[PDB]
Amino acid sequence: DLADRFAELERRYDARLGVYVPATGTTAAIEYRADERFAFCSTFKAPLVAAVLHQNPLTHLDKLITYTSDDIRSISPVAQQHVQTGMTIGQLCDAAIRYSDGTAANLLLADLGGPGGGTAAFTGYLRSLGDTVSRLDAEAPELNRDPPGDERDTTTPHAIALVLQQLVLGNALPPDKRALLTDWMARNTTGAKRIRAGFPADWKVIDKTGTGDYGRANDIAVVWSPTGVPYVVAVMSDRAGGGYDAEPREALLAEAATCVAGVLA
Ligand SMILES: *C(=O)[C@](NC(=O)c1ccccc1)(OC)[C@@H]1N=C(C(=O)O)C(=C)CS1
Repeated sequence: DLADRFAELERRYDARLGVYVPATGTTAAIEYRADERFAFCSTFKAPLVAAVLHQNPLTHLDKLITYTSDDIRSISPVAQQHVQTGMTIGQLCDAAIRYSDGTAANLLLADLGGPGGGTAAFTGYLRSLGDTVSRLDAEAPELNRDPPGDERDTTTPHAIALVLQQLVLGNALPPDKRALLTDWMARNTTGAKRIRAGFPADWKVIDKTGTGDYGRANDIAVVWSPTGVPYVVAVMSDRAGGGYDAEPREALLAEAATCVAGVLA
């Protein structure tokens, strides 16, 4: 029944949709193509910032990172404007989450160490949380310039939602670090037309979005009902038949979020 509605959405948008909301004490898990792989795009930036927080002392946030104009490979609304000053690990965190800054992310990986510019260390951090499915192989970008059917740089709605659940609602991070991550996602500036648009205004929403080629659009959120009940919502889509230059349908993610809201309501 729910599946049928999701399918209609799939038809209505010429897209592939993947949805997952973890089960709770009173609601069954919601799932559509929950175990199929979808490109991370920038959604990794969120558990990345938790990788960075887990590993180091709070104090580490103040550490200044220096980079050059050639380090700027991808959309960098913030890092582009600070080549002269550089940014603390804290300002990098903030921008990788709230503005989806491609360079801020590229830096924070590095700051994680080891082969793959940091991607092994990052996939290392996912594993540590029980996620054996997801994998980040490449750096920003290219991460969103893979072919449909390529398993590098992918995750599932299932896998990312359980991760996000531990970060924000669970015990993955000490409380101090927990509120840093959560507060940064609550003030995300890139998601107003996604999960957040599909839910009544009186539900609180935090999230981190992802966008890529082949009409890739993702959104991962934690929502709070008017009464304070939290749920984790993972919504992912691509439109492979439109090819590389296919356009991401944001209204797909907003609608699927409305279907989800009605079922949680
Ligand atoms: C996230 O994926 C992001 N953008 C891209 O990767 C990207 C988008 C479009 C074309 C090429 C690459 O950086 C990885 C940032 N996040 C968003 C977002 O909506 O959350 C973007 C829309 C683009 S920048």
